[PDB]
Amino acid sequence: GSSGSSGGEIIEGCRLPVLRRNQDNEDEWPLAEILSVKDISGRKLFYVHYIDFNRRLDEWVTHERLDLKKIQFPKKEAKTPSGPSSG
Repeated sequence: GSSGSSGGEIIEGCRLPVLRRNQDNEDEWPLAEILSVKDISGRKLFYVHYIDFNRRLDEWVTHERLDLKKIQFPKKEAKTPSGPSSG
């Protein structure tokens, strides 16, 4: 089963621009991929990893930075129906 939804639930793999103020201090929006989620009293935490010229960073972020409006969920398994028989 599956239906259309807007940023239903932030799962691991989701790719979205996680705000990040560089040195210059310019609200950036680099591509980041979800690694793990969390929750500390409503404060959901997500370990995103910037993907753009870099060795390795990986850092926890917040939803405010999570631009689901620019999310790019992963394409796990081919997306296709299949006449369900017997149910």
